[PDB]
Amino acid sequence: HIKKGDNVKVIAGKDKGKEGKVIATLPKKDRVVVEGVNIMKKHQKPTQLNPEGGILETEAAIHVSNVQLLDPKTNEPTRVGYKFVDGKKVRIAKKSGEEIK
RNA sequence: GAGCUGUAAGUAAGCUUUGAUCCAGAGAUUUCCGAAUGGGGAAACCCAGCAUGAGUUAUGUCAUGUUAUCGAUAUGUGAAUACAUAGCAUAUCAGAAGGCACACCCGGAGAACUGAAACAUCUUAGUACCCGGAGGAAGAGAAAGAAAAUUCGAUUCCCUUAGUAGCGGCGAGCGAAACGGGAAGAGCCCAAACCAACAAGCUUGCUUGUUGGGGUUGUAGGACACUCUAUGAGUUACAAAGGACGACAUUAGACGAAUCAUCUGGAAAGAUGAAUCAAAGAAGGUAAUAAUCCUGUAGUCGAAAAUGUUGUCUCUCUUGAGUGGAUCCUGAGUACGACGGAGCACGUGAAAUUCCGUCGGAAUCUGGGAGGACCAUCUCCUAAGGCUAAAUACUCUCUAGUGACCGAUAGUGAACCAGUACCGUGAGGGAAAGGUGAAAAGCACCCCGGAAGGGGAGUGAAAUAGAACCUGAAACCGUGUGCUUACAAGUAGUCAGAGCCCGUUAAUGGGUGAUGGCGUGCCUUUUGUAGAAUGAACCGGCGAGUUACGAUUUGAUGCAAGGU
RNA sequence: UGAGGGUAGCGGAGAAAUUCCAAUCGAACCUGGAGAUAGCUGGUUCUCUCCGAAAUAGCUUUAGGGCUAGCCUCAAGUGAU
RNA sequence: GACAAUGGUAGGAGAGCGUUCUAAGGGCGUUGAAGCAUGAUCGUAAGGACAUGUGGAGCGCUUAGAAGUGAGAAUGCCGGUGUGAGUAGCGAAAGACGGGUGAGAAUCCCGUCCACCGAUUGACUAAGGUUUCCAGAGGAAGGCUCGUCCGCUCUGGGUUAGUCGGGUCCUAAGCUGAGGCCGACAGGCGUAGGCGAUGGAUAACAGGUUGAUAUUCCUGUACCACCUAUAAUCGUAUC
RNA sequence: AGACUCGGUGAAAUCAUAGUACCUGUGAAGAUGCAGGUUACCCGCGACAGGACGGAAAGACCCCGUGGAGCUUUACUGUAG
Ligand SMILES: [Mg+2]
Ligand SMILES: [Mg+2]
Repeated sequence: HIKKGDNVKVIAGKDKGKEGKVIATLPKKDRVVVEGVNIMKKHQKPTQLNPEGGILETEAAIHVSNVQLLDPKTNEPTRVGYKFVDGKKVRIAKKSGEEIK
């Protein structure tokens, strides 16, 4: 449904109305990671070798039914359908009709 | 069709768009113990034999291969005893054993307390235990039958007959069947009389010994006597047993319609507004309550393959009736009777029909049996050989799905890695356990401390949710404060009431109590309890007239000489 | 007195006491029939309104139990008995 | 609106509140439900609301249905907490001091003096237990107090055989048993052969060493079984 | 040696709520709790044993149950041999 490399649009969250890209999708818990969306402030272990007494800020994963794949030819995040006469499913946006990648 | 390396968190070193992980079918590997099977044993271990093979100049040491016991086909081979037979030595042999679903079924054996208000015949009960046999079901089965009509035409299971006929220290209690309505519904193979061969008789025998042909019943049917047909008919679930070609079902899987913006919020699925799809408003999750966000549902769609169910195509195999009447056949230590027991609903009773142990013991179609002792005529039926599907009883399991069923003392003993800690020499007994948050963002850094544990700062909607982690009751232990008590005899309350400190759901209010009157706790069992008669330390959970099939009366309601 | 063994519950063993057989023996322990049976004891949970008894007779393998009669209760019927 | 009735145990009759669940109609809820806590309120009784606090997502009302439908007692059953009470105990028995160690010492380690067993409270091996043994770090629990200590927790280590005790050797009591003999089934007995040491047979002794092993490891000298080369060889020798 | 004051750890049987006096009476006939009187300021610690019908074991004796069991005989009915 949603994979890494394509834009999204958060529809339901504290950081809604924000585009971005997918970083890494947890497939079992159905959670995706988008940059700049639901960022943390981790109290890191400053006895680690890397830093000197600080607070990390890495993005936190959101569930896959909070992003929605967009093709703004009519300024709209759409849903996905599947067409194939080529031996492999080419992904189709049903609300506009164009072939996306 | 892009992330994966079981719990997996944590790092390490990697693999994958030349399709990895993950899912389904089919083949490969499957150490040692176990029926244990080369011998031994205190299971999971110890000792060997004969063949081929490595190794060493050679023994020691290793790998593969086999070798249990009965049975029954075989080949030998001397039997005590000449012939020859029980013994013995070998080749083979998907032959056998044990495990179970503690369920259902059929046989062998087979109790007790209990009910009878004691108890022995009897009932509990042919039940519980135990032992043997199997099956996907098993058992019964093709009338020596029911029955009294101008009879119908195997068995099995449900409804009714009926708690009626009966049996019963005639006590307690046990308790049918046929008729009638149904679920299901097919019937067939031998033995004998006999004809033909081959090993023993001139033998007298087609009969005996073997093997093929014949032949199956009561309206009496077959040997034998005669003609008139000889290709259509098949089953391998009964009746004899050996293959292909694609239809459909199962174990992976794919597609699958339609919502946008504001208010409160940490977050929209919510209320207020406009839109839409609907053979799809079942259900679950997503930062709260979603027909339209996700996984899906109604509907279509899909098999390289391995089983499974059937259609028709082979292919195997097969004679079908009638009339006659002379002769032969139609299951023998069988049927049945006396003595002793069992079982039929029926307890030796006048006791039929059915099987067991012991002795007696038949008739042969003008025969033999039954119709509840028995006998006589009318009536149905053919005993002493065997094999048979379905309707029926179950559930350790696999897949979809339901519930006026439970919600952590509940429902399984068990939601936690349960028949596990732990108790017992042994068989055997057997509990305790669940919840951070939407997301680990699980408390960086300073400070008292040896550390625990704290208090700030920080993440978070809230840590007064910090792994003693949701809400947090009472008992019981504390710290604070308004009234009060050190001359009094108290089931601790009640009614009358000064003085003091307060100010509610606003009504002739609340807390405290100097002094006066009355007043011997609560249940349970008793003629009668303050009782020195019984029970409870306290607080919290759990903890007892229920359901079924009948009976009778009452209330309702529908019809009413008819109801159902 | 050590070590390895044998006898088992209708039964073993007993220089004999009803003695011992896994801290129990006038007949062991464990699961099953079994939720055995009990005329005998304890227990039996919400509230108000109306009426309100008996502890006697007869028979009992009966005497602290039972059945009918007596006394209470609710509804129908005769209707001053 | 008159006149009437109304103590009550066994027991008969009537009328109601409440709890979980389902069906139908209507409704509140993150501008905060259930649950819990405080209150001076309402009804003839069981019982009903409402007002602030804590709580964080589901719950009541009207009519009818169906019950695992109501707890003060059963020497009731599981869980919690008290009174007895800071009471009875602390499990035979000789300790005293100087030094270190430590946040902390009558208790731990080292030293001197003192006492106790000495046919044993000493030294080796069977039975049984199964890591306890040993060095380095620990102080929450266990130890009848304390603890720096440990038979308790974490990490890393420890058991060497031709000759000792067993097996490749033998048989007692007993056990099992090819054929066989008996028995409703299960199964009981038993001949040849097997199994079975607490017994018979059976070739190695001193000294050294580790933080933990020693007839096992290595120092010096041995011995029994087997195999291969071998020479003096004896020959129907011999097995 | 235990007890007794101090330092360390720290149980148990028992228990309806307790601010828990005596005398002669009454009473289920033996009263801390009732009636009438008399003494009695509030709270501890060491002792003793008259009472709380003191604590522990649903009397252990004796009647009762148409309860159970073991043994016994010329009780009844059976059975191994
Ligand atoms: Mg049977
Ligand atoms: Mg008293």
